[PDB]
Amino acid sequence: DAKVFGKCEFAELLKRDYYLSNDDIKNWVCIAEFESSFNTAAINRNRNRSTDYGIFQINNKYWCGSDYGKNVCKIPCSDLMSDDITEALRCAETIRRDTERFRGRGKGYSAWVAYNSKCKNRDLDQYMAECWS
Repeated sequence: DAKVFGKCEFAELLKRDYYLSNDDIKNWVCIAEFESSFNTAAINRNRNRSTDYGIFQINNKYWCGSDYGKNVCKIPCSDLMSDDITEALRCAETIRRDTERFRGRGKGYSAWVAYNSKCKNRDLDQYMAECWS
């Protein structure tokens, strides 16, 4: 069985193992909830022949996979579908970094459909209250 995190378990992991800031954490937890229900083996085969991979549903058209589209994260997409989230996180931070680059300061997370609909402009301190309270 592929890893499915609890929300607070996922929050505590990003803090304990990756020393992420609260701002980073509240944003990644929210994005993971609504992209994949924190399921590391979540995968979605789209109509456009592309695939979304892992807890951050990263798309093989731009971000992973030598054989299809581009490979900006320079990683096989399988590496983003793992019990261990290191490469998922490393690649999400690159997606956030590049998006911010082209879109403008503080717009990094707008690369995610879940971010735009469920997380942007929300009080993610309230959202995290059940974990941080």
